[PDB]
Amino acid sequence: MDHYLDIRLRPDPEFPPAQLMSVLFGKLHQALVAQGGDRIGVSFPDLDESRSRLGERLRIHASADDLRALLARPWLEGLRDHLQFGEPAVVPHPTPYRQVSRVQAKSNPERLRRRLMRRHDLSEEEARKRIPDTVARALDLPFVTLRSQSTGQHFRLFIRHGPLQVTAEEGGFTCYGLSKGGFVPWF
RNA sequence: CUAAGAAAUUCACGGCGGGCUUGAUGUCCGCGUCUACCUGAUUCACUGCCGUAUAGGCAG
Repeated sequence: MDHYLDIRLRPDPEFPPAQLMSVLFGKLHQALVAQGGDRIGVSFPDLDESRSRLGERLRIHASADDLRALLARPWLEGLRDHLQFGEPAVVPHPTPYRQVSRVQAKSNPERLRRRLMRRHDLSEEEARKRIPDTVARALDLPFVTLRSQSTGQHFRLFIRHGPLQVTAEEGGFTCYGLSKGGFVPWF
């Protein structure tokens, strides 16, 4: 956790950086699924909260063995033309800590209507009256649009950075690099 | 401080009966429309699960 690897987005004359970010995030998700482990933290060094911008720089946080296992994986092939890869340097000691969390939303009422059909055996009009169409959740959070190998539907994954703390305790990490209770340093 | 200031047009009404517009007609010769383009920007806010929950989380 003491080390970090920094990825900068090369500007692209054919693609805006958002879909490049989505592609690389899917590649690192596949790399972490293949590699395993629960000590991989993500960071957005230039996250703009004014317009919910993802940013043009990426920071991944891991240990030395985890970082060399990640860079040894051949997922990096086919993406070197658009990114920078620095060195697994030690993170600065006086750094505030913040958490990253995947915030999902119930933006589609018909999914929950189908769910309550499978839970309470209600009819179509019962679910229509019980759940209006205005219950959609709109999030002013940065997001990435990806499709999964298990389910081919394209899903949107919101990423939100927590408040700055002064210390961090041990926690877990998901397959996306998002923390289920962990923290990443800010610098 | 205005060619300032003021004001009831209104009651009633049968327009109609009749009619052959028809004869004839050459539109027409000629014609280089070209050249050059990322539709796509996160544009699939989607599928399922824990929960009575629309309250609120979780899975790829």
